[PDB]
Amino acid sequence: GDGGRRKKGGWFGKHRGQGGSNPKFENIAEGLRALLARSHVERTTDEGTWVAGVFVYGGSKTSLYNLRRGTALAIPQCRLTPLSRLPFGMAPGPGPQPGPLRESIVCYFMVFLQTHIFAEVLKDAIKDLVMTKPAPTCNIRVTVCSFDDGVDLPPWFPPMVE
Amino acid sequence: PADDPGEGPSTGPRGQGDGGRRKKGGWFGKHRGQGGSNPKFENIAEGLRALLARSHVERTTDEGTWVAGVFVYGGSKTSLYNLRRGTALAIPQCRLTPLSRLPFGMAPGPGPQPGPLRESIVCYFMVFLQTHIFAEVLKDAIKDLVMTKPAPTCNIRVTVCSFDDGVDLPPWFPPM
Amino acid sequence: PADDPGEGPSTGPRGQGDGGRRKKGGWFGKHRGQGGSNPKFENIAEGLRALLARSHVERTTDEGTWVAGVFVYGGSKTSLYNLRRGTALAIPQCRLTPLSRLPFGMAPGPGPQPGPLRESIVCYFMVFLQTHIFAEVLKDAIKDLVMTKPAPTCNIRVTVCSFDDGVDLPPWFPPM
Amino acid sequence: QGDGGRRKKGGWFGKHRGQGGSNPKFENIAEGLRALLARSHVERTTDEGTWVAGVFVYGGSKTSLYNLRRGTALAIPQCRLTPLSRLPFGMAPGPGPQPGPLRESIVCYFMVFLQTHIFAEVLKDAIKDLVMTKPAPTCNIRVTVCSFDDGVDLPPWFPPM
DNA sequence: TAACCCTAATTCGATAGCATATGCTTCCCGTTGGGTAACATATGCTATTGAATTAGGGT
DNA sequence: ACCCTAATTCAATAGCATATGTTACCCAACGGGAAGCATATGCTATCGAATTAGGGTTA
Repeated sequence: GDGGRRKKGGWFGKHRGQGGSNPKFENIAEGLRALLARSHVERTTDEGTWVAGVFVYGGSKTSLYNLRRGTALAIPQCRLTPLSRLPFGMAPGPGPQPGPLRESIVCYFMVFLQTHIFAEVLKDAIKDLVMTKPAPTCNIRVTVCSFDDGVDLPPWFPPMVE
Repeated sequence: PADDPGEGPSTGPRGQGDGGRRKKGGWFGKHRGQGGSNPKFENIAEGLRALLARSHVERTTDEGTWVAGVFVYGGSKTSLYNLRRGTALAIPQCRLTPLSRLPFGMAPGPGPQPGPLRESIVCYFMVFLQTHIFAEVLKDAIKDLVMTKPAPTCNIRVTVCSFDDGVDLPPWFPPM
Repeated sequence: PADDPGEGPSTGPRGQGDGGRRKKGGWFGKHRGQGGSNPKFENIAEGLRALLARSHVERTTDEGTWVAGVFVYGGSKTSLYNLRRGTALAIPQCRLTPLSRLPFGMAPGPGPQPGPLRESIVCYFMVFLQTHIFAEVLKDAIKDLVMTKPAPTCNIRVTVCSFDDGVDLPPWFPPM
Repeated sequence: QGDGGRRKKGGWFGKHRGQGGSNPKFENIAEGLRALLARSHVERTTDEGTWVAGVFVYGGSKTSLYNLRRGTALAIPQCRLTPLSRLPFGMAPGPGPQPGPLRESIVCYFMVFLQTHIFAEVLKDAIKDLVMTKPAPTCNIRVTVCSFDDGVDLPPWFPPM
């Protein structure tokens, strides 16, 4: 089972985005934190503009979700996107090409970082931990997404809670 | 005859019939990644391709690698979805992703910032483009059309995306 | 009511409408050069203003010479008149010539060429501006706007006009 | 009485816009314009068949403007003429607010479409000389060369029948 | 001797009627678009969990 | 030399939730049409009043 070793699931609240540090995610975050410690760089820009992004992709949803949870704990000064699936690539050699809407089962998640320098550092760290993983986690891949305009993440989220 | 056609022992807007039998969810067969070219979508596609014609550019790359892309965001889920469908019809040589929600941006001022895992209601959409030059042209066309369109559509914002090593989309398999 | 005057006129839901009465016909209190803001023209003006906003430029000059000009020809008289009225609302610092008819162009082949006095049905209106800088932006806005329009509006063609001497419009001293 | 007791044209002549004949008076005006334009010989319309040049005319009086237009047509059939129209009002002088863009004016105007800018300039100079020599409101007539960067595409269609 | 009439010629105004176009206004009806009830289709979140794999490690 | 025994780390593994895909209709806005009205050209005629000389005095 799960929560009770017998329930094997249920409604535990924790709505999408309500992630919490757990031994597994904390360990992943700890490893990523050590890799981030490798390079000393700022995370929050003065203008606080998310002009850089860490596009994680490939691997497996189980590996990606754990990496995403760990990345959040490892980097409090950043933003993460819910796992999404890449669209189909191209038909091999000759044959009918897939439609633009056509998407593959491959999952992915991009990490919004206001600074490009730290975005590069995070991408390197993610690769290091992903490579270290001997499980089907090394399959995970990441690419830098440089937003020239700079993705305008909603700079709200006030102390709305009473 | 989903409650709509004239007369009939049902419908509603035209003819007799109390109705109640209208757009009843039952799965339209088409799965995620495959959708029909709706007249509105192709109509939007016509405007997009018209603005694309304003700046004729290559629509594909010899490598075929989607190393370039564009980021669509803001506006509204319905508007973003309609734009995505129209973009697919207007730009056949592109790869589109299902609409997703952006994370919450930095909290205003020194106020406690949102966790690096929060999910803002803002929805975003990605367009993979092998040709970077076409990416800016497409974004400019989207901006011009969105600007000419009403405020809700005008709310939609688009910015070109650059992948450092590109995105290795999985090789598509032609169905048996 | 005022919008629907008559039991069965061409005004209103047309309920119990035998035909039409005091609907669109009638002599309004208006004259050439005398016009009022119209929501249709207002919406057109709003789009033009947004396109002009893309490149904010000088719209008036110290000399105020109407050396700058534009040639809005083609499309349909209805579309041309609507665009002209909207341009007036969008651009206060401008002068709109009454809609006129272009003459026929060279007759293709050796076919008898049309006379200079010969005038084609094609209608066109010219806009006077104090600075050409705004003229080009205005023309670009009009062209971009008509392109989005699937109506004959897209058929309308606009080319900036240049007056070396600069048309000397009569000073508006008459009022008071 | 269209010639006779009153001897003053009255009724429907059966003529239509563009049906301008070689009126001897207009032909004399055309003769003057012809002599003036004859001084500077230049192709009126090139093989491109593109009306990129224009000869905006205005000022003076509708009678003077129409007479000049009729003469211009007889003098130059290659060019294309436009029906007389009313210019819009100009900037309001003094602190008084300027008039609306729609606001027009009594001043009438007509532009001469030409494929050659050089000939368009020659036509302006010739018209100006004729306007100057005529001390009537014809002298009040004002003319300017309205060049078209793109080149107005006057419907290049053969007049059928 | 030039400077006068004068007195009609003159030629462009300044008139004389028709019947296309235009300008402002008004109803309107396609028209484009967002938007929403309803199957299927994705992941967030927790938790076990089990397992193939990574060793273990001194007998 | 390899035997249980960790073990382990994270995928997988459920039940919850939520968020998106692909389509049917409803109501949305907006701009080209249209109709009637002064409103004004084209063309041509004829016709007016300055011109525009014509000329013939006289000294």
